[PDB]
Amino acid sequence: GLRQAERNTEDGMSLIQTTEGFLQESNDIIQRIRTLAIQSSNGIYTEEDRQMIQVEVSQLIDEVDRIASQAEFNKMNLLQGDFARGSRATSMWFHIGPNMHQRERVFIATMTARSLNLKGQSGELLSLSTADKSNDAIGTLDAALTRISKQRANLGAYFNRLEHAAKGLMNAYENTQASESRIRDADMAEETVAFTKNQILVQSGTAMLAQANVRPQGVLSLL
Amino acid sequence: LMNAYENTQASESRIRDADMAEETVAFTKNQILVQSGTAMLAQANVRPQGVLSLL
Repeated sequence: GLRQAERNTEDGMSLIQTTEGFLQESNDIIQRIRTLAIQSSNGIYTEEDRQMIQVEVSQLIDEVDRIASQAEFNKMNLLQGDFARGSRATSMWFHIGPNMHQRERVFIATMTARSLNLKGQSGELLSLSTADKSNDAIGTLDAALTRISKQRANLGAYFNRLEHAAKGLMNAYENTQASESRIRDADMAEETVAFTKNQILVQSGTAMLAQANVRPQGVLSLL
Repeated sequence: LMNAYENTQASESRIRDADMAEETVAFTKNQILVQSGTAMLAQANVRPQGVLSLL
C-alpha cells in the first residue's frame, strides 16, 4: 500500500508541476500587457496608436484563452476550473494512503479570461482604447495578478505538503520492511547450525541401527 | 511549449526510468539467494545415500 502511495504522490506532484508551468507564462504575458498598458497612459499617442496597440493586446488575451483551453496533463483540462470551489462536474482525489478511506482533495480554480476579468460575459476584451479607460484597466490587471498569486501560493502549499507526505511514506516504507524482516525473515545463521546438528544426528542414528541389527545372529551360534 | 516539454519529461521520469541503486541492491540480494539455494539443494541431494548403509 505504501509502495502504491509513493508513486501516487509522485504523479500528483507532477500534476502540480504541470499546473505551475502553465501558470508561469500566463503571469509573464499578464506582466507584459501591464507594461504595454502603462506605456499607453502617455498622452503623446493618438487614438489610432491606441487601437493598433490594442490589436496585439487582444492577441495576447486570446492567446491566454488558448493556453487555458489547451491546458492538459492526463488528457484532462485544468485551467478551466473543473475542480473549483463550486465544482459540480467532478472532484479530484489523491489516494495517498494504504486504505481506501485515506483520500485527499485538491482544488483548482477557473483560469479563463472571464475569471481573469479580461473579458465580460459577452466575451469582449478590455477596451483600453483611450487614456481614460487605460486607468480602469489597471485595476483589472491588478486583480488578475492577485488571483494568479493566490493560485501559485495554493499550488506551492499543495506540493510542499505533498512532498513532506511522500518523504514520510518512504520512511514508513523502509521501517515497515525492516519490521517484516524482523518478523518473517529467517536469518540462516541459526538454521545452519540446526541443520548441521540434525544432519549429524541422522547418520549417528543410522549407524546405531546398523550395529543394532547385527545382534540376533548371536543365538544362531547356540544352534 | 518548451517549458511544458521540460516539465513533461520531468513527469515521465518517475514512471518508467530506474534509479540504479534500489534495484541493484535487489539483484545482489537475489544473486546471493540463488547461490545459497543452489548450494543447499546440492547438499540436500546427497541425503538418501545414508539409507544404503543399512543395505
